Amino acid sequence: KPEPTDEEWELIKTVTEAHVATNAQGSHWKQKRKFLPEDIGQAPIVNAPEGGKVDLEAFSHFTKIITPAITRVVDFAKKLPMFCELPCEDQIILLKGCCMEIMSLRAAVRYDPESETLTLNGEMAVTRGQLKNGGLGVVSDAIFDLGMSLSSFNLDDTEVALLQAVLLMSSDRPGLACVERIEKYQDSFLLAFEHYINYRKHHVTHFWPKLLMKVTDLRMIGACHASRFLHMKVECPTELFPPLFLEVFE
Ligand SMILES: CC(C)c1cc(Oc2c(Cl)cc(CC(=O)O)cc2Cl)ccc1O
Repeated sequence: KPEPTDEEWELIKTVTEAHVATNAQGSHWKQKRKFLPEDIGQAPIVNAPEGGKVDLEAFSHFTKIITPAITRVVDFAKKLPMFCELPCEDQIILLKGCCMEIMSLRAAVRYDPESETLTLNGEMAVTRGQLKNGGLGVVSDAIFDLGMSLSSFNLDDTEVALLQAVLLMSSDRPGLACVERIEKYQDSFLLAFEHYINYRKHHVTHFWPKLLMKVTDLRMIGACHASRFLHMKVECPTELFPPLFLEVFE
């Protein structure tokens, strides 16, 4: 099992630092996180159909921190030379495509089995029901389920950073111009990722193949979020949507 080459180690240092610099982790999250009051997201009438409705109050707090979350995803990408040398038209398509896949991953790795909450933007700990009622619906469940199964993977800033790069460099997005050049960058990351996996020597058989399944989960989530955004537009007032939010998922 080949370990990373010299060139791969340099790339690895590039993504890892890119991720860390944009992951709102100056201080460990488990300490800076404030819990969103239990009241928020709580349904007063228990027997009233939930359907696909949205808690406006909860939705309100979420949109207030979604913009800085979206920006860090942009800043992360803009720290990778491979990405910056892609046409601006491709940079847009790629960002609108992986934004939620990377954000969901970033939330999932910050899952706390104790309180059973996800820490968003590195400071807001929410429960499954809060994020579910607040707008995401089933997508909330998808992310929590992912966070539950990621705990044993013990992913470091590098493994998480490489996962983001793989998600970012997806050439299957519609309208992309440099499909080949993007697919190549993705191969370069996948390769460095696997080699780094051999270097880490995790005590779990078929760790790489199990990791790739998680990558498929995030792509399913990001796509499900797309259809979910449309619904939010119907259930929630247009004034509550930040211009950055609209731009990335419109
Ligand atoms: C309810 C709606 C506004 C909404 C919330 C939402 O929750 C999140 C937020 Cl704010 C931030 C992150 C990433 C991070 O922790 O940096 C990750 C996640 Cl999952 C994602 C998409 C959405 O459309």
